[PDB]
Amino acid sequence: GVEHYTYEEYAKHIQELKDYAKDPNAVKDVSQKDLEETIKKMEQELEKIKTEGLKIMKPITIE
Amino acid sequence: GVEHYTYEEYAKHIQELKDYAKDPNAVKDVSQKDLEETIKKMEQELEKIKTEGLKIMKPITI
Repeated sequence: GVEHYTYEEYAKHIQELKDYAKDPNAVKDVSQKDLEETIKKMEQELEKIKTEGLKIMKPITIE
Repeated sequence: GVEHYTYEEYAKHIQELKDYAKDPNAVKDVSQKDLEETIKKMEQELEKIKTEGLKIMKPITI
């Protein structure tokens, strides 16, 4: 199986990204509007995990 | 911070995962078959970086 997020894990990931976007010293390779748009898209995907069983591939770490 | 992978960076990340899968005595909560299936899905996403401009966000850090 492809490693994928749980609703709880993805909700936490989204909150970490929301908190980071508000850090005055946040480093981003996209505009503030693009990041807010991406967070909106992730919130729609989060609800699809609950309502459609959407499998959002989870990153794998090597350590 | 918020950064997206380049094709080269993601290709390197996939190779580092392939190298990891070769020492089964790994320290992760992923089975060998789930790791192989996950790497297959990542190879499809790698091609989308080149053919569709897919933006894959890197883990958020420092």
